[PDB]
Amino acid sequence: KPIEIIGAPFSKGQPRGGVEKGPAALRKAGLVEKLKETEYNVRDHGDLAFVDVPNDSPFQIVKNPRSVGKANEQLAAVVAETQKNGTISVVLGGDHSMAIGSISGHARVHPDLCVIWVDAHTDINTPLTTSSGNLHGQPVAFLLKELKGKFPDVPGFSWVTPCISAKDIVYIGLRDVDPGEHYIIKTLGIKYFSMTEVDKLGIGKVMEETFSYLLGRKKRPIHLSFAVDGLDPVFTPATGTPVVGGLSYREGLYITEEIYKTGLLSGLDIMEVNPTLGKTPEEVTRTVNTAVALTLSCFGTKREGNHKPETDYL
Amino acid sequence: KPIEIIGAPFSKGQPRGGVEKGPAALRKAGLVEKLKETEYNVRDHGDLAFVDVPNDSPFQIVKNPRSVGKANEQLAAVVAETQKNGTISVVLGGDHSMAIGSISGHARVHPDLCVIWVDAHTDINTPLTTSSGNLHGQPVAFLLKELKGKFPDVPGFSWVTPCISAKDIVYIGLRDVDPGEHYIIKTLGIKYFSMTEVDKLGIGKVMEETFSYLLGRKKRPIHLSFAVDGLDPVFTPATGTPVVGGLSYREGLYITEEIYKTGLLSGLDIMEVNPTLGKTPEEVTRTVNTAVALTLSCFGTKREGNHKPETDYL
Amino acid sequence: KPIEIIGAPFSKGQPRGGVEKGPAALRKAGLVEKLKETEYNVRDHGDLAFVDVPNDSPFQIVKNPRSVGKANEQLAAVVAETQKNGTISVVLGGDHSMAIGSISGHARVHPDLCVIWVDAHTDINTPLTTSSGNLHGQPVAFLLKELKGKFPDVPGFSWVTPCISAKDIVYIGLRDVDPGEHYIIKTLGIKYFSMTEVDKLGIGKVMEETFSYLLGRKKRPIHLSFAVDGLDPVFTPATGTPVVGGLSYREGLYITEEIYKTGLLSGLDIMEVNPTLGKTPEEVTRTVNTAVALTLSCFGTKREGNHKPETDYL
Ligand SMILES: [Mn+2]
Ligand SMILES: [Mn+2]
Ligand SMILES: [Mn+2]
Repeated sequence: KPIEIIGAPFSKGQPRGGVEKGPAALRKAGLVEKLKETEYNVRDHGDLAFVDVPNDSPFQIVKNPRSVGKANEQLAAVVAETQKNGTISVVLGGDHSMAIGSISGHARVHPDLCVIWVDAHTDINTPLTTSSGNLHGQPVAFLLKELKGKFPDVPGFSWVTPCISAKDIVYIGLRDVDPGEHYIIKTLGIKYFSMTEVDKLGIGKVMEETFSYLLGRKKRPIHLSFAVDGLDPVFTPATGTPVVGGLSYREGLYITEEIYKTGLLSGLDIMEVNPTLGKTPEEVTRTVNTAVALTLSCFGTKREGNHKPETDYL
Repeated sequence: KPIEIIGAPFSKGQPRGGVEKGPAALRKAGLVEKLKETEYNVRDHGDLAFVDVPNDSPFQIVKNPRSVGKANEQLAAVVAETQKNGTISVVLGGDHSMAIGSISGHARVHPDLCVIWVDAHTDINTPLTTSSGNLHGQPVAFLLKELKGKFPDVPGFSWVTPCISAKDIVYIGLRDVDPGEHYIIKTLGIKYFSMTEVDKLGIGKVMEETFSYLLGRKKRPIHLSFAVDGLDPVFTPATGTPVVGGLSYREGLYITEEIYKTGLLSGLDIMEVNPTLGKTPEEVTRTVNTAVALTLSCFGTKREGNHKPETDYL
Repeated sequence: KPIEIIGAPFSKGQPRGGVEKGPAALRKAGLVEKLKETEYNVRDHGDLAFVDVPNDSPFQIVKNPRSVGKANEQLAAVVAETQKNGTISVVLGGDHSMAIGSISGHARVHPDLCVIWVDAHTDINTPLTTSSGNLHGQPVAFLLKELKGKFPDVPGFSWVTPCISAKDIVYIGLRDVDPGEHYIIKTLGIKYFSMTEVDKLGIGKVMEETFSYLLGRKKRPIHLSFAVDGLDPVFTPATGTPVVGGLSYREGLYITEEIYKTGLLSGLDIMEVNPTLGKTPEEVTRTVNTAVALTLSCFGTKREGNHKPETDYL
C-alpha cells in the first residue's frame, strides 16, 4: 500500500508565525527516509505553494478568510487526487485550519469516512462564536453537516461542502473548550473523551470505546487529524496553543499503535508543529522527534519491535 | 449557593517560613475574580490577623503550641460563623495545622460531616509520636475522637473537641508515613488510598470507592482538606514537604471534578502553598496556577467545558 | 531471612564508560545502611575485583568477549555460593551483561527459578544479530535453552550452560526492540508487556498476569533483573541507553511492591546506573535515589507505611 505525503506550509490560520516551517522541521529530522524503512511505499509529494490573496480584509471577526480558504481549496484538490489513486495521505502541517482541505479532499473519494481528532481543543468555533478571528480554531465548523447555515458564508469557503456528520467524529485529549464550543458539542451530541475521560477509563479502554462507536456497525476509512498540542507540553512544547495536563508521549503512541492495527487508516494530519516557538533547540528537537514517532507508529513501528517477514535472523 | 473565602496567613505550624504568603499568592493570581465567573456567589472575607502569643515555650517536643492553638481557635470561630449562614468556606492556607480550626469550625454547624484528606502525609502524629515538634503534621490527632486522651493536653488546645471519628475520614495520596502514624491508621482502621492504591485501581475507581465508603449510607456534607504536597512536586514544587511519586495534575483535578459532582462539598482547604520555596519564579507560577485550578474545579469548571444556562450561543 | 549485596563494577559489556561507578554511587547514597533499617539481615559482600583479560580480541562482531565472560564466571561463582547459604543476592551493577553471571549462579542453587526482566530492551541479541558487538544487549541469548547452538561459541562462555527456558521469563517495559530481537521473542513465544501492554492494561493488571503466568502452577524462586533504563529517562536519566515513554517512578515501585508481597524474591539486579552520564549532579541524584527506592521496596518498604511488629506506639 501507498504513502503519499503532502506538505502544507500554512500559517494564516492563526497569529503566531513559525508553523509553516513545520513541514521542513519534520523532513529535516528525516521523516520520509524513516518512513521508507517501513513495509510501506513512500512517495514525497513536496511542499505546496500557497498563493497569497492580496488585501485579504477580515470578514467581521475572522482573519485571513480569503487566504485560508484558497489554500485549503488547493489542498483538498491534491489530497482528493492521491486518494483517487488509492494511496494514504499524510499531510505535514502548519496550523490546524488545513484540516478543512485535508479532510474535504478525503471525503470526496471516501464519503463514508470517519474522523479521530486528537487535539486539546475541539476547534469547532463558528465565525459567530470565536473571540478571535482565528481559523485554525474552527476547522470542524466548516466540515460539520449539522452546522450548515448556522453562520454566514465566509469569503473563499464557498467551495466547502459539509462532508461529515456529528455521528462520524470522535475527540480525544480535550482540555480547553470555550463556552460556545462546549455548547455545540453538547447540543449536537458529539462523542468525545476529554482528559477527564482518559483519566477515568485509561487510554486502553478509550480506544476500545471509540473503535466500537465509529466502527461498530460499518468498517470505514479512518482519517486521523492529530495535532501536536494534544499531548502535554512536556512532550510537545514547540506549539502555539499548549495546554497543561495532556496526553502522555505513551498514550500518544498507544493511540497511533491501535489505529495502525485497524488497517483502516486512510488519511493523517501531523499539525501545529511550530519550530520557532521552542524555548531551547532541545524543546524543538523533542517536539519534532515525537511528531515523527507518532507518524511512524501509524504505519507499523511497534514499541515491542519489528522484524521483516520471511527473514530467518538465525 | 454562597462561597466565603477565608485567608489564614499562618506559618508557626512548621519551621520553613513563607507559607503565610500563600493567601496573597493565590489572590495575586486572581483566584477570587476567577471564582466569581462561576455560577456561584463569592464574598471574600479577607485575611485573618493572628495574634502572636509571647514567650510561646515548647510543650515537651511540640513547638509554638500556644500560638497555633490560638490561631485555630480564631479560625474555627469564623468558619463556624459563615457555615452558620449556609455558605461554603474556602480556607486559603498557610501550613496544614490550620486544618484543626478549619474543620473544628465546620463540625459545629455540620457534625455529621466527612473528610477527604488529599496530602502525601497522614498528619496524624500525637505530640508523643512526632520526631519534630511540628503541628502541621498532627492536625488529625487533635480531631480524631478515638485519639482522645492518648496524649497530654497541649497548651492552647483546650477548646478543641474531637469532632470526627475514624469512620468519617478518607486519605488520598499518601506516600510518606512515619512508623507511629502507620501504626495508628492501621490500629484505628482508617480508610486510605496510598499511592500504591491509586496505581493499582486508577484514580477513577478510587473516587468510586471513597464516595461509597463515606457516602454509601447517609449523604452528608463533604470537607475537602487539600494540600498542595499531595501532587507530585513536578506540579506543586513550591511546598515545604515535597515527596516524589505523587498524584498527577490530571488526577488532582479528577478528584476535584468528582467532588463537585456530589453537590455535597461544604468545606475546602487549599493549604501549604509556599511562594518563597520556589527555585524559579516559574515553579511558583506553576504551583499557584494549579492550586487555583483545583479550587475552580471544586466549584464547576470542567475540563470538557462550560456554557451558561439558557444562553443560545447560535 | 538474609541479604547479601554484591558489587559488580563492570563496564566492558558496552562502549560508554562510567557504569562501573554505579556500585559506589549506590553505596555513596547509603543503600546498605538503609537496607539494614528493614526487617532483614544485611551483609555487604563488597565489590568484586574483575581480572582484565589481555589482548581481548573481538570475536567477529562481539567486543571484549573474553573479559566479559571471565567476570560473569566469577560472579556466577559468588552468587551461587551465597545462594547456597540460603541468602538473597542483590547484585549492584554496572552494565546488564552481568545478568549472565547473576542468573547463572542463581540457577545453580534454584534451577526451577523464574525471571522478571524490567528493561526497555529485550537484550536478546545472539552474536549473529547484534549490529554492535555489545554484550550487555545479549545476556538473555546466553541463558535461553531454546537458543542453544543458534550461534557460535563465544570465547569464555564455554562455562555458560543455558539455565532457563522461554517459559520461565517475562519482560516488562519493552519499548526499543530491533528486528532480530523481535523475531526471536515472537518465534520462541516469550511472554512480555511492552509499554503498549502497560498502557492498555495498567501496571496493576500487568502484575496480576505475570504472577499467574510464571507462578500460576508451581511457586518458584523469583529473580528480578532490573535495569534502570526501564523507567522513563525523566526518572532514570543517568543511563547509557535511555528511551522515552517508559515506566513511571510510580509503576516502577508498584512492580517492586508486588514482588515483595510474593515473598518469593530470591535474586535481584540493580543494573546500568551510570553516574558520569548525568547532565547535572541532580540527574545523578535523581537516578540513584530512585534506584535505592526500588531496592528498598523489594524488601518491605511500602508507600503506605511501615511500623515495627510488637511495638505499641501509643
Ligand atoms: Mn487544533
Ligand atoms: Mn498535610
Ligand atoms: Mn538491559
